[PDB]
This record gives sequence, C-alpha cells and structure tokens, in this order.
Amino acid sequence: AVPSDSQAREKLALYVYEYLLHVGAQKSAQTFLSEIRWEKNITLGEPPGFLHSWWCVFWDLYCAAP
Amino acid sequence: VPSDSQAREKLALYVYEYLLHVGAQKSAQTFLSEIRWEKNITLGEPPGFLHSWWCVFWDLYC
Amino acid sequence: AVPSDSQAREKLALYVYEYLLHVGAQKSAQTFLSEIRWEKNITLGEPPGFLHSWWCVFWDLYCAAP
Amino acid sequence: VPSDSQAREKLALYVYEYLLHVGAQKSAQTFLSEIRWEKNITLGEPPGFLHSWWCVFWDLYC
Repeated sequence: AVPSDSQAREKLALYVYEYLLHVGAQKSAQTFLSEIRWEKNITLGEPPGFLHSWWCVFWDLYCAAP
Repeated sequence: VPSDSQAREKLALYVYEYLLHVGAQKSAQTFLSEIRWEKNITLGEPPGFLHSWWCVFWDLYC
Repeated sequence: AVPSDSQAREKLALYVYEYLLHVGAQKSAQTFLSEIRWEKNITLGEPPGFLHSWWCVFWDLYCAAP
Repeated sequence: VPSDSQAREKLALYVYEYLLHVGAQKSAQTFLSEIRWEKNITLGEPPGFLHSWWCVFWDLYC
C-alpha cells in the first residue's frame, strides 16, 4: 500500500519515454505516455539521454566478470 | 569491452520487455515497427531485466 | 586543470571514511582524513553506509553475466 | 548470488587499494591491522578498481 520504489519507477518511465524519442520511435513514446496515464511533467535533459548513458555503464559492468 | 552495437541492441530488447510488462503493449509493438526490429523477440518474467536492475541502482543514489 | 570527476572523488573519500568508521577501523579513518588533507564537512548518513550499500549492488552486477 | 562474506572481503581489499593509490599509506596499513586482515594482499594499477567504477557510476547520477 505504501510504495517503496515509487520514484524509481516514475523515473524509469520518464527516461524510457526520452529513450523512445531519441531512437526515433516517436509514436511509441506518445503511445507509452497514454498507456501508462502519465500525469507528470516531462523535462528532458541534454542528449544523450539518461537511459542510454546509464545503459552504457550498466552493460559494461554486466559483461565484466571477476 | 562490449561493442556499442551489442549494447544498443540489448537496450532495445530490454526496453521492449519493459514496455510489455508495464502494460504498454501498443507502445511496445509500435517500438519494434519504428526501429525496424527484425530479429527474434524474446522476453522473460515481469517486470523485466531493465526494471529490476534500474530500481536497485536508483535506490542507492537516493 | 579543470577537474571532471571532482565531485565523484570527493564523495568517494567521504564514503570511504564512513566505511572505515563503520567496520571499526577508527584509527584508519582518522589517519585517512589527515593524509588527504580533508577540508570539507563530514556528514554521515544512517547506516549501513553508502559505500557498503553501493558495493552490495555493484558486486552483484559485477558477478552477474550474460 | 555472491555471498555476503565474499562481497565484504572484496570491498575491504579494494578499499585498501584505494587508500594506497590516493596516497593514504599510513591509513591503509592501519586498516589492515584494525580489521585483522590475514590473507594475501595484492593490488593493481592506480587509481584502482573501486575508484574506477565509482567515478563512472557517480557521473551517471549527476
């Protein structure tokens, strides 16, 4: 009843929306906001977007191994 | 190490999964069309790889 | 001449200091601040500390593989 | 997956490395004494594993 990861989920949606726009999937991005009933501001940062930047590092660490 | 190409492809795959699991199928299907995804589409259990790892990292930096 | 990762390095030092205190290495923590000529505030959060928390996740991802 | 024990031990090892590379040898040596580190001590090139990965992640969340 009291979300834990609320901020994280909101932000993931924001940054997925940004990602979709940035990869040229505008219709997908628009439909995404509709489907999830987005009610917040959309403030997009300087590209590259957060998700792509994050993914670059994440994927590097995921592929790395001891 | 991982190639830029591989990283990009995997991100698209995992975003597709995310969109399905968050309940945005129309968006997910449109996404594959807009990026001209031709390869095999597979996914796993909800909410998905991206969601799972995103949230654990987000929590740290809060 | 114009640092890039300045904040990151400052914060790493802060959180290493916290880690050292938390693992019972008080003398190490004290000597650390002396050796690096620390001139900033020391504001410690609720334990567990940031570095241990971060490491838990980082190490999980490092050990994971495709 | 990785055990809590393994994670803790590796963190200590990499903090030791960090302390050496940042120029805090007295702190590093004291650290090993305070945690009663008995095992093999090894390290690599500066600034070290912890520094390297810390900074790349920190930059993301800035």
